[PDB]
Amino acid sequence: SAELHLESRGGSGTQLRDGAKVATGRIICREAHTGFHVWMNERQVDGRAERYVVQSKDGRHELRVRTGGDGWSPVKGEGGKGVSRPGQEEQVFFDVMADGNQDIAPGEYRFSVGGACVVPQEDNKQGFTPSGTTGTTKLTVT
Repeated sequence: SAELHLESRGGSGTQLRDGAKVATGRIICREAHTGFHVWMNERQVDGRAERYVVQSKDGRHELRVRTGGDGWSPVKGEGGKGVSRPGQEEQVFFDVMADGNQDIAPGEYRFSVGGACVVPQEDNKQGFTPSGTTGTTKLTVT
């Protein structure tokens, strides 16, 4: 069972404060593990999976974000990004703190979530589900 749904209470171009988030989705689990695994799908900076600067949709601006590193834990997540915080938890809605500080250049940004919650590892016996949820979240700036 999984349910990754983002929600941007604020559109965009409203002058992003150095941190002020935007999209706070939520992950849901129910299996043996110690972490929630989520992503943004917006490539990656340096190579972490936690706090990582995302780009827009018209390739001309970046929209900083914070989430997989509030207090989460860096986990081996396909596609560079992907970190987990306590997961065994039934569900944790993670907020994405836009590390702005001034104003986020006009245009549109697209952010795709995907908090699987489960992390496959070298185990004796167990099924197979290496896909994890998927979600969108675009910031319309004008």
